[PDB]
Amino acid sequence: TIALNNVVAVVTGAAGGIGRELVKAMKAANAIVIATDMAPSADVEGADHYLQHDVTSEAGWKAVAALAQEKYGRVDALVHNAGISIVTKFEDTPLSDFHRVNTVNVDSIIIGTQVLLPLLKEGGKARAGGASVVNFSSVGGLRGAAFLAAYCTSKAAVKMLSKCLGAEFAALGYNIRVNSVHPGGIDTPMLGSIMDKAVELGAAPSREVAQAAMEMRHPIGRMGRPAEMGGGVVYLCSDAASFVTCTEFVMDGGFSQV
Amino acid sequence: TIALNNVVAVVTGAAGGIGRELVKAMKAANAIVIATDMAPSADVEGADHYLQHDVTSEAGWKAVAALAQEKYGRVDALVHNAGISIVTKFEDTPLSDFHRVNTVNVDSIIIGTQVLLPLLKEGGKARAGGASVVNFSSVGGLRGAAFLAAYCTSKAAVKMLSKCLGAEFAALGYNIRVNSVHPGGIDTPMLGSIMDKAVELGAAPSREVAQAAMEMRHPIGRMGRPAEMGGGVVYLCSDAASFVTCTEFVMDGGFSQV
Amino acid sequence: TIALNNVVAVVTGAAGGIGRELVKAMKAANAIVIATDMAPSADVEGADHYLQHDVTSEAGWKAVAALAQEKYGRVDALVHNAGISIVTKFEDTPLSDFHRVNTVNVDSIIIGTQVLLPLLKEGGKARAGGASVVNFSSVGGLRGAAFLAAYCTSKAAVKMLSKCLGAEFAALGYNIRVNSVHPGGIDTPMLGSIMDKAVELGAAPSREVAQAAMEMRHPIGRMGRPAEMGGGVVYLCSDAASFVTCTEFVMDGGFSQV
Amino acid sequence: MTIALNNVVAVVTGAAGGIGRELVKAMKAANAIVIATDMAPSADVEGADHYLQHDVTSEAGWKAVAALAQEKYGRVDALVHNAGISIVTKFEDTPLSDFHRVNTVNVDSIIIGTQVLLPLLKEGGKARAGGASVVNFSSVGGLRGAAFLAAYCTSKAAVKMLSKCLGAEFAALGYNIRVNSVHPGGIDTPMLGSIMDKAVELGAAPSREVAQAAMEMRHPIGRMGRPAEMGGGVVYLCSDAASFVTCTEFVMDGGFSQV
Amino acid sequence: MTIALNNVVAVVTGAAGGIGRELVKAMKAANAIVIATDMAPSADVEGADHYLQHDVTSEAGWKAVAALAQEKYGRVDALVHNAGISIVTKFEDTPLSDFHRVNTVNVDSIIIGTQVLLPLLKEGGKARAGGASVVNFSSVGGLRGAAFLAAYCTSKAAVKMLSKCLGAEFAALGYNIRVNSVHPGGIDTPMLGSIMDKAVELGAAPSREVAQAAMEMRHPIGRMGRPAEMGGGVVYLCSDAASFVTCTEFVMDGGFSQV
Amino acid sequence: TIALNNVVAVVTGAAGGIGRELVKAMKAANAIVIATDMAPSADVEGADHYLQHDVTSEAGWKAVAALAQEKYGRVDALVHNAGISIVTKFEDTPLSDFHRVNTVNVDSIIIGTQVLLPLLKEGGKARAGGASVVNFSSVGGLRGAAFLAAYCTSKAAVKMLSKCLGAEFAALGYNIRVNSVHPGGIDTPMLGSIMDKAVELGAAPSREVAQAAMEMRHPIGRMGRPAEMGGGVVYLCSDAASFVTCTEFVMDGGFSQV
Ligand SMILES: NC(=O)c1ccc[n+]([C@@H]2O[C@H](COP(=O)([O-])OP(=O)(O)OC[C@H]3O[C@@H](n4cnc5c(N)ncnc54)[C@H](O)[C@@H]3O)[C@@H](O)[C@H]2O)c1
Ligand SMILES: NC(=O)c1ccc[n+]([C@@H]2O[C@H](COP(=O)([O-])OP(=O)(O)OC[C@H]3O[C@@H](n4cnc5c(N)ncnc54)[C@H](O)[C@@H]3O)[C@@H](O)[C@H]2O)c1
Ligand SMILES: NC(=O)c1ccc[n+]([C@@H]2O[C@H](COP(=O)([O-])OP(=O)(O)OC[C@H]3O[C@@H](n4cnc5c(N)ncnc54)[C@H](O)[C@@H]3O)[C@@H](O)[C@H]2O)c1
Ligand SMILES: NC(=O)c1ccc[n+]([C@@H]2O[C@H](COP(=O)([O-])OP(=O)(O)OC[C@H]3O[C@@H](n4cnc5c(N)ncnc54)[C@H](O)[C@@H]3O)[C@@H](O)[C@H]2O)c1
Ligand SMILES: NC(=O)c1ccc[n+]([C@@H]2O[C@H](COP(=O)([O-])OP(=O)(O)OC[C@H]3O[C@@H](n4cnc5c(N)ncnc54)[C@H](O)[C@@H]3O)[C@@H](O)[C@H]2O)c1
Ligand SMILES: NC(=O)c1ccc[n+]([C@@H]2O[C@H](COP(=O)([O-])OP(=O)(O)OC[C@H]3O[C@@H](n4cnc5c(N)ncnc54)[C@H](O)[C@@H]3O)[C@@H](O)[C@H]2O)c1
Repeated sequence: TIALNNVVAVVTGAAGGIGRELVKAMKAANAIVIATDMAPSADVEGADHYLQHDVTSEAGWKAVAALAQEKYGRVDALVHNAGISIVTKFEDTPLSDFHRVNTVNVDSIIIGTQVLLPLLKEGGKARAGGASVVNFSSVGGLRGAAFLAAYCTSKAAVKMLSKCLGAEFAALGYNIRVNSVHPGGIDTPMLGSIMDKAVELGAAPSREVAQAAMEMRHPIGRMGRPAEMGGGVVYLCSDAASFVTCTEFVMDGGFSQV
Repeated sequence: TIALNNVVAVVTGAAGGIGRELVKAMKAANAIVIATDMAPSADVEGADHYLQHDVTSEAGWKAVAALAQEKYGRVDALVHNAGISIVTKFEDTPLSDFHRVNTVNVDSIIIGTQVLLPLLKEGGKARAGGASVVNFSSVGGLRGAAFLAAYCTSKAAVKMLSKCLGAEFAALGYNIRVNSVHPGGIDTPMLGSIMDKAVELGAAPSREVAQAAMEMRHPIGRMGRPAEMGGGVVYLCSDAASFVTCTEFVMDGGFSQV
Repeated sequence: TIALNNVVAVVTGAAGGIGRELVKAMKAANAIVIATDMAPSADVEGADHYLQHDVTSEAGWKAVAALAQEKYGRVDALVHNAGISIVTKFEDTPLSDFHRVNTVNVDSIIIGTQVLLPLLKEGGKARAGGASVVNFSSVGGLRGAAFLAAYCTSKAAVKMLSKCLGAEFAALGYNIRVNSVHPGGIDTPMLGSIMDKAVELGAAPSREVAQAAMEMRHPIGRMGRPAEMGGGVVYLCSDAASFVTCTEFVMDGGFSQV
Repeated sequence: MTIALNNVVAVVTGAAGGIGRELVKAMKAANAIVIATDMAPSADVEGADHYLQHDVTSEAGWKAVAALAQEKYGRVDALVHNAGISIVTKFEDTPLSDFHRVNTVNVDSIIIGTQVLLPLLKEGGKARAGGASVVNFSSVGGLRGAAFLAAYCTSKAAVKMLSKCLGAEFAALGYNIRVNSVHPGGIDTPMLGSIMDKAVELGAAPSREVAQAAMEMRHPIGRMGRPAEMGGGVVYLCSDAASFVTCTEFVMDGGFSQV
Repeated sequence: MTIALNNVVAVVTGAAGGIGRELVKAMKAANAIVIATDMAPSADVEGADHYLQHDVTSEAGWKAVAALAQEKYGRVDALVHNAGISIVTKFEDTPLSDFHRVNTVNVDSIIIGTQVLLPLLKEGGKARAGGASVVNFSSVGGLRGAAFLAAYCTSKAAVKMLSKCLGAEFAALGYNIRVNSVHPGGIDTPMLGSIMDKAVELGAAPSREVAQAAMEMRHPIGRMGRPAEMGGGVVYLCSDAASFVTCTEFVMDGGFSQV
Repeated sequence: TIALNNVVAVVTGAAGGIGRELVKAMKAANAIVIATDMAPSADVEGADHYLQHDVTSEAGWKAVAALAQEKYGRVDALVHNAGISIVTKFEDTPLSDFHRVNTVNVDSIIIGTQVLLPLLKEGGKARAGGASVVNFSSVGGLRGAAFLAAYCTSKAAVKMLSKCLGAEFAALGYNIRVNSVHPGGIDTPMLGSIMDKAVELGAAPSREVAQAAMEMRHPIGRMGRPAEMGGGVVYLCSDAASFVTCTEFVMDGGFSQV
């Protein structure tokens, strides 16, 4: 069946709403989890290790690589879950706001995957199914939205980078699977901020009309819970997903398909 | 834990290449499996029941509903895996060949889902995550191909029917998730026949050049194995996929994404 | 530039809301237009010929082929614009309602293209850019919707048949381009009926709430006008579109992309 | 001609390139007034009413384009972001600065240029019921990934999504500005030439002849596109005939993305 | 489809000669990739994608052809053995070494060349359902004897029979390689010119005008052929349209052999 | 290339296995095709005209001449493809069976060529390469066979008549090329009947042993397909064959040469 026995996993943004549930779900499937986030310390349920880690910092990633190299000699699963959102009027958005969103959401994947590539190649030799890189995109990487230009653009970049790396790592014989995950509206502080900033921009009349509109756009009729992201990430990280690479893995309550 | 504890599952085309692996995988996750196919009897490893079942027959589906109703009182998971393929020159394809492919690949889902809907509504009350309907489409439902007009058209119909039923069942409050599965080239008798018929048509120079070309179109660089379909179907049927409806679930080695 | 000089065009459903505007637009670009519909006679502005034509009838299509063969010796452009819609509850929809929608929307393209294929091959020799087959799909062929299972399934079939025929006709050297057109909500009797039947079904509270909801789902903020379909069809039929085949040509005010 | 650009003031970037020259010819043939821009200090661009030296990465360069359009016409009806670059690289040997260089030319060009020309595009939006038209050059590479094209493909997917967001935002704010992405397949230009050669040097393809034949066969139509085959599509998107077309992926790829 | 050589990698020997130049033009016009070879260190062969210096009697020369085809394309779809010589002699004054010289160019060329290119032709056999195509230049002289042409006629009959044997053998071994012989009549080239002049010097003919008229009258069509009239036949044999043609005598002789 | 631009072509036995493929191939090379056979009507793809035509009837040939004269003023290509076979014991074959085979296979060419000669002379003026007469002989016109005395004798007569007419038309300055075509075993109803009658005669043990024996006599190792006759006939009819007259054009998979 679907398990992560003898899987050494790195999860970024691990102290966030989705991140904490990914760590719990992956531990429950018997993974060894290195959890990382911006805080100098955190109590992340299911983590075997916590590291302070700015995903924009090559030095931060080298510290993750050093701990994994010393303690395990490989990385089997890399979950790029760290990200930010802004809600802005395009004409009032300086180029530096696009660049800040790009640095956290996309450069994180480029720097992190380059630094951990030797360790992922070892993951590729440890399991016939391959090492697994899971990149957090969004339904915002599939469908546009007014006032989300910077966020949506970065999440479409994440999606396409996933396809290119899946194809490249397979062509070079590294046995590393790369997939993008596309959550719908998930009940976390990030969705909260986006909704509030939508109201202050005057995109929505009130926070109640905004919430009801967003809920109704999902065919399933509600926001997702962070725990509903866990199974999908466990599946992609497992040998059960040995024929899954370059894929858009959608967990959006039907949002993108209507 | 991605599991199918207390899940009553119906799997059609269960004696086929993928079907046998679906039954094994679902039993291994603790499902009760009603396996069905065209043969009057079959030894399907992991099946609790086997029924002779032509998926084009309303009477055949009523016999499946009667056994499930009598023995369990619900259906938690319905896997529409039965399907056929033809390879033909469009101009030499009579309308009756399109209709034959449509009857097995699409009408099966319409008739079967209508007949089992009362039992799926009971599945919807038995699990918070919902009853799960899994429709076998294809990468051929996403991307066209010369000489596969009848097959590809039917698999695109399967894909869109999945989106419509997911949205409709959610709007009516039935708590039934509906998803389409899109396998790439999977090593089964069906792929074998398609490749041989492609050679006889003169679409491919030889069966060796056809095989190498098809393998190279997959970024992962090979055909899939039937067992590689099992985990994905178990995930979609489980409560772990409670936020997954109307979705294209792709298991294609990256075929569709390059 | 974009023109249809010396283009012999067949347009089905030519007496409908979009059809009449397609005939006007194509005449204005200097096409010779054979207009066809169900009525025994019609005054279709811009038509050089009108034929009574049931697109579900092989005999009806042979009569179109005979007139084109006798008067011009080729067909340069074939616009499959004839189509119907129903709005229904899936569980109350007999298989015969799916079949009726399939026969008009899909079998029309299969029968018509097979019957006109010799004449389209002559179109393929008359213009370097190729003969052009334009199939009317829908945003309903791209995105699912509650209560539109029969319609959406048929329009996804139209879309995929277009991809397969584009690829097949190119592989066989016929120089015939095939593309699908995907209108959003266009202000015609068909959209009118769908909205009214949605009210009678109880899918929408009132015809005013339905209209406002459908308008708001389009980023552009309104229904399309039938005339807004004309330029796109003229483009696809012209030599300006010589590198366009197998394509989804979307005219939906942004509907599918948010 | 019934699809036309009468009284359309058009800005076309990368106008001296393979596709750009054909866009200018096609748009002039549909009666547009064309401001052509590229990196060269001077160029003879057939159909251009004006040529400006213009680095699309420069806010100051864009302000000079805005000043000429403002002074001579008082509006911009059509903005074609056609300037772009490609690189072909091994991901693990690609410094972050190479991703940033590709992003700056292919994406920041659209952000800076559209911000600077927004007042003039708003005037375009008042001049035609159909709206001002912004046409962003993405790629089939913005729809489908490819080994060794990580930096290029990522930038072209960003272009595609930015197009959808701006189409939706400009409509929500009532500016009457249509925004669409164009997705060419393999078009016979120096850019496709360089990509194929660099693919050989990287050892992605055995020879330049096997690479060319493989790329041609991936297109159902069975050949590369010619630059002229991009012209009609861009004319259509810029015209009032496309008044119901915004946020759209406009594909001119010989069927590449659909098989 | 029709008769075409799309994605056909073709080797043509004696490509700088009268017939050879027309074969290269005709095969390029049908969209073949043509590797042209002849004795000159360089030549301007219209329609050739590559020219190689190549003595068809040299195993090393053939290995250089195989290396270029292997490196650039990975297969050979069509091999046209067009290189040949003629002599006109009195049998009793013809040393064994003159027979051997004609045999080496006209026959050993086909044996050495086909053996060296066989791995590449097997790949041609996998690339097309119709098969790789080997086209051997025989002659009406390989069908009908003639006074004073003993060395030439003997070599051209050997070419004809080798073609039948290789067609049958390659089919029995499952290689999917078609082999056919081509039998031109009198074609207006330097070779026909020399044969006629040497016939006069030998005292076979009174004058070059009486020789020409006699040879023309032997052809029912009433004239010599033009080199361009060989092109279509070779294109046909090299194409998938000839998928049921192997071991065959393909005659282009104005009726010479049939009266 | 090799093409039939502005070529007016008459093809007899055009509704048969090879004949239908000849018409398709010749239309694909841009010929104007007058297709003829014994049925009062037929749908022959690529035919510009169909005529009911018994090739043994001078009156039937005059009707072909009248249509060509009225509509085009010339014939550029004449394909004598109509023929029959019998399989018999010589000693049980009455003289009238030899005469019936001679009338269809040989007298057809004599009558047809005499009646169309004025129109063929005009074709000789219309193209430098000449009018082209293509006579269907057989490998049976080159090599004898037990039980095929009547058929083989007629096909050798066809072959020699071709040589004589090629030489005579050139001597008289008409610019009309005449060639014989020699198919091997081609997969058509005619080969089917010959094989079955070979079994009934007791020439072969079974229809499977007969088929395998006949296939093995062809060096290429199989029967030909009717489509494999097309390119050869197009070549002979084209200006590319301007130096080809009196010739045996063999399409026999090597049958005659081992
Ligand atoms: N919540 C949703 O509706 C939703 C929808 C689509 C996609 N996503 C994606 O899911 C992922 C997780 O989002 P979430 O809802 O859990 O949000 P969250 O903000 O709750 O968690 C994100 C975490 O990322 C961390 N982080 C931010 N910048 C960092 C940096 N430079 N270095 C290291 N860590 C950094 C934050 O500290 C935070 O703990 C993100 O990539 C987000 O874009 C979420
Ligand atoms: N194998 C591939 O490469 C591939 C690719 C994409 C899609 N698929 C789909 O996956 C599913 C399983 O395919 P597979 O590869 O195992 O093929 P398979 O032929 O091995 O199995 C299909 C089964 O369907 C059964 N079946 C056919 N018609 C039926 C009918 N009328 N009633 C009941 N049963 C019927 C057959 O008996 C067979 O057991 C199919 O829907 C197929 O189209 C497979
Ligand atoms: N109007 C929209 O909102 C919308 C949206 C998506 C796509 N479309 C598609 O665009 C096309 C044009 O639709 P419209 O809006 O003009 O609808 P319409 O009903 O105004 O026109 C459709 C025409 O089809 C004809 N028709 C129906 N069945 C026929 C048959 N069997 N044989 C021949 N003619 C037949 C009708 O007589 C009518 O003239 C259709 O294919 C439709 O599905 C329209
Ligand atoms: N040719 C293809 O196959 C292909 C495929 C898909 C997409 N595209 C896209 O189409 C567009 C046209 O490309 P092309 O094929 O004509 O290539 P090209 O290189 O011939 O033209 C691109 C032009 O952009 C200009 N340019 C580059 N950087 C610039 C800068 N900083 N400031 C101003 N001008 C700058 C160059 O000077 C050049 O003239 C590009 O966006 C390209 O990415 C091309
Ligand atoms: N011209 C005729 O009447 C006639 C008749 C029947 C057969 N053919 C045959 O057609 C073919 C072409 O003849 P053509 O008339 O064009 O003659 P040609 O002399 O014009 O050309 C023959 C070519 O072969 C080349 N060649 C000779 N020895 C060679 C060697 N050792 N290695 C490589 N190249 C070598 C010559 O340099 C020349 O370019 C020959 O095989 C000839 O025998 C010609
Ligand atoms: N098929 C083989 O194996 C083979 C081998 C050698 C040569 N051939 C020759 O090829 C040609 C085509 O044969 P096929 O295999 O297509 O057979 P076929 O029987 O399918 O076609 C022959 C056609 O000739 C027509 N015909 C017969 N008598 C006629 C008459 N009196 N007037 C007009 N039409 C008449 C028939 O109606 C038929 O349509 C014939 O000349 C045949 O002898 C066939």
